[PDB]
Amino acid sequence: TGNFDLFVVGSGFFGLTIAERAATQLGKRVLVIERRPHIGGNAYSEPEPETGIEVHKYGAHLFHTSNKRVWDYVRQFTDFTGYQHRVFAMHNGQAYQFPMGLGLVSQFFGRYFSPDEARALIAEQASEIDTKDAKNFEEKAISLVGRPLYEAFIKHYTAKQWQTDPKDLPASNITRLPVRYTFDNRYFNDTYEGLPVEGYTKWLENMAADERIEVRLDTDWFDVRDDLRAANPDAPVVYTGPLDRYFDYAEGRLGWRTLDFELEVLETGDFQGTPVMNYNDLDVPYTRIHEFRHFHPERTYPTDKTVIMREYSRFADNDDEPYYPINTEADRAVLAAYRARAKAETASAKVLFGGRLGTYQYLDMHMAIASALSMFDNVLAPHLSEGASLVTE
Amino acid sequence: STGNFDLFVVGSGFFGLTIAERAATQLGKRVLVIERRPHIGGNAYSEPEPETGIEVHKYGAHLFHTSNKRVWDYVRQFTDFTGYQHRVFAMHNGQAYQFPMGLGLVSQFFGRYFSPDEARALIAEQASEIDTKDAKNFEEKAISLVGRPLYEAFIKHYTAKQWQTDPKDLPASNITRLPVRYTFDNRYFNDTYEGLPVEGYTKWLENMAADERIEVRLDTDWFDVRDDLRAANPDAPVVYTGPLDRYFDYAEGRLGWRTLDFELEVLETGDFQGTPVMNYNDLDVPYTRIHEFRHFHPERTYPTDKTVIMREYSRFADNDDEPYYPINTEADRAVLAAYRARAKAETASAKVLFGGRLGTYQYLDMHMAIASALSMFDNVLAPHLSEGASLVTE
Ligand SMILES: Cc1cc2nc3c(=O)[nH]c(=O)nc-3n(C[C@H](O)[C@H](O)[C@H](O)COP(=O)(O)OP(=O)(O)OC[C@H]3O[C@@H](n4cnc5c(N)ncnc54)[C@H](O)[C@@H]3O)c2cc1C
Ligand SMILES: Cc1cc2nc3c(=O)[nH]c(=O)nc-3n(C[C@H](O)[C@H](O)[C@H](O)COP(=O)(O)OP(=O)(O)OC[C@H]3O[C@@H](n4cnc5c(N)ncnc54)[C@H](O)[C@@H]3O)c2cc1C
Ligand SMILES: O=c1ccn([C@@H]2O[C@H](COP(=O)(O)OP(=O)(O)O)[C@@H](O)[C@H]2O)c(=O)[nH]1
Ligand SMILES: O=c1ccn([C@@H]2O[C@H](COP(=O)(O)OP(=O)(O)O)[C@@H](O)[C@H]2O)c(=O)[nH]1
Repeated sequence: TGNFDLFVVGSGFFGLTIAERAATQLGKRVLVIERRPHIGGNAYSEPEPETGIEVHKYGAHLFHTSNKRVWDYVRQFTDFTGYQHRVFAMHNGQAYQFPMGLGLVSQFFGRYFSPDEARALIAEQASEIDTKDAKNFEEKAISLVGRPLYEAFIKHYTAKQWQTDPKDLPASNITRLPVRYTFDNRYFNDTYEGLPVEGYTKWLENMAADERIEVRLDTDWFDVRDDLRAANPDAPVVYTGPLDRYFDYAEGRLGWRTLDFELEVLETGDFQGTPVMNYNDLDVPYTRIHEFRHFHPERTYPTDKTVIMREYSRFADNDDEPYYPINTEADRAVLAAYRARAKAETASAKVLFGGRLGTYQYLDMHMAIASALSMFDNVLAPHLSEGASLVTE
Repeated sequence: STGNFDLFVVGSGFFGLTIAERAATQLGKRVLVIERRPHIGGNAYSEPEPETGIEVHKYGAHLFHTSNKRVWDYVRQFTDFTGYQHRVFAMHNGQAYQFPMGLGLVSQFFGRYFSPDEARALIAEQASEIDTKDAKNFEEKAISLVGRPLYEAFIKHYTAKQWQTDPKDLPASNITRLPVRYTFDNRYFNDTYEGLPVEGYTKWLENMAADERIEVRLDTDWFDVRDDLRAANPDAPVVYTGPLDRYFDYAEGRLGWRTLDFELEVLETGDFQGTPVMNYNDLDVPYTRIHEFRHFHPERTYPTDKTVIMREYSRFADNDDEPYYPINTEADRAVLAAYRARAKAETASAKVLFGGRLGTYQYLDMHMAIASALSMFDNVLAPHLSEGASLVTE
């Protein structure tokens, strides 16, 4: 079919940022090809039929950023609530303040530690390694929170989530979490955050709203690309699906994690009194439980029912959609081969690669969007509007 | 010009300055604000601690919050607000507790996680020890509401320190100030809008007094200057926000108030307690709370190696003390009744209105004081100033 100026594979925040930018800022005709039956990638939301409560289909999505560029951009498509994310950690039958801060320290060690007292305590317990010298997840984690807290709140959660030796996981995984010596327990440390007032799916649909954008759901790129590109040969492609799958796993399989969920409607108005409860112990199969009513107190939610979602992690087999890049040293070697294939495909077939799946990177929503805005301004727009090379100067 | 005052306002706290600003800017009236202290703002006055430069509140820590959008929109004319949300922690038997009482405190104190339903059931059954109807005092009523363990831990001795009044003889609404939750929400206030003034309270207050039609007299006692000022401006009403009993020479007796003492101290550490306010719920320390002011403004560049803290002590307001909180004994409410009659008669004969915390013997938060002043303005003072309407009501 035609006519299109640009193809985008995948309708997550990366793909839709590209589509919206090309359509509105250049007046380009965009075709977005989505294999799932819905838009939005893993950020897709939908109502639970019984309660009418909006659920994040793939587990809680919390938006946060310190990038004002991004904040201004996304506010063109949605309003945000004043929500600030806080997570509690269940360990040995007790709910703990989390992440690292004077709350967690005083609870776990059984009495109040002042900022200076806590700094001294953790410094002793972390002394087996300095943070600068840390070379993997386990080392970095211990260097920041100390061995006792590492063993209680990090080690077993990480084992459930990754089922991978912590000495072979990336150090940057732990630096996602704030590390504090105050009573501050905000899960993020960014300037801006909140939840979309009308929900994620509305926000995503608003990004795809321009008349120059066409979205085709339930369509696999690899089934339709040859005839699509033949009819529109000038159009480049932005691919946001799994990187290894694009090349038919020719350089080996990257390790990914996937998730399963159990959604349950309960006959109580409030199951756990907080949106997300982490379960840090090996004795329960799920990593955390989401209770979505707490994300939108402003809505007309029932007061005698609630929807919760248990989250279970496992390896992405060949049958599964991947959710998390694992990035072991072995993975990173396979990734290097795929990055080489990707750059070749960009030069030859005018296919760009982006997003969590397209680049095998642990990307939050705001980082995917920043990345797409950059790709559009610096690489794609000059190609589309002056015929500049996708192999940039 | 100067003088030819249309309105006298006694006191330059948030109530008085709201009145003065509204009369000036909305009605074009000339206002004289008479203030006995050497600065405006009443107890909300802020200033920098000299050694650290950190902005402190010498008359007590002040946290702004409101659920009234009209009040919010009004105060934002004079200041911007940070995104600060107040949280308080409670020190008991050497441990820091999440506070106010919610799933955090419940889980910490009772030693395991309680779900919303489990916590509701727990509190209900412990509270069942005493029937609220049969409660003979503060202690029994507190127990009948939250149960004996929570009462004996976080309310009993803290209440004893701050009021030194029989808990059975204190207003029930006092505890209503704290939100009560079966969630993990520990945001101290329940109000829609809050934050700290970006340039501090004193700048906010100065902006309220900025209109050229407002003249302010500092270091001036209304009772020293009123006769000749009113003789020169006989038509001008008076909005009095000083002490109600002092106004009438304590003729009906003296109203009971609590006062606070403060000890400001600069410490050679960048962070003393990692949070703005720590309550001390136990009898083994004499102060009720410690404030650490750097945490009121994280957005500012404060010293990395010093901090200013302020210990708070509560006692009876003796004759030379500043009154902070009304005690409201039955003898007090009776004394108040007599003064309320005096006040109404004075409104009728002398065109004096009584307002604010001191003027009405009523504790008032800032947002309450501002709302009260806006209401007085709309219903009583502005129609009087604009149309000659009567100041007499109810
Ligand atoms: C469990 C989970 C929790 C998360 N929580 C947060 C959070 O709290 N805060 C935050 O900021 N971010 C969070 N994220 C990240 C977020 O979901 C996205 O990864 C982020 O928005 C990046 O989007 P993306 O477009 O790069 O990838 P995706 O959202 O995965 O979109 C890629 C799209 O490509 C589609 N696709 C794949 N192959 C094909 C094909 N052959 N043909 C057509 N379409 C194809 C896919 O169906 C998918 O829709 C979470 C992610 C996951 C998995
Ligand atoms: C320790 C303390 C802590 C507080 N903490 C908070 C808080 O966290 N959040 C919040 O919202 N509110 C708080 N408040 C309330 C806050 O101070 C309000 O702004 C205040 O109640 C406003 O009411 P007001 O203007 O009538 O009182 P005031 O602020 O007391 O002003 C009355 C003024 O009248 C002056 N005056 C009295 N007699 C005379 C006289 N004869 N002649 C001339 N002038 C006179 C006084 O000097 C004073 O300046 C606190 C109050 C106190 C005392
Ligand atoms: O209670 C927790 C939370 C996080 N993590 C570790 O920190 C990483 C990042 O945590 P995040 O909360 O960012 O994970 P996501 O929500 O992206 O799955 C996890 O993969 C774990 O390895 C942990 O060990 N315990
Ligand atoms: O840890 C606390 C905090 C408050 N209160 C009671 O609740 C009242 C209201 O507390 P607030 O924090 O509102 O007091 P303020 O800041 O006005 O002095 C206090 O007077 C006490 O009687 C208590 O018993 N324990």
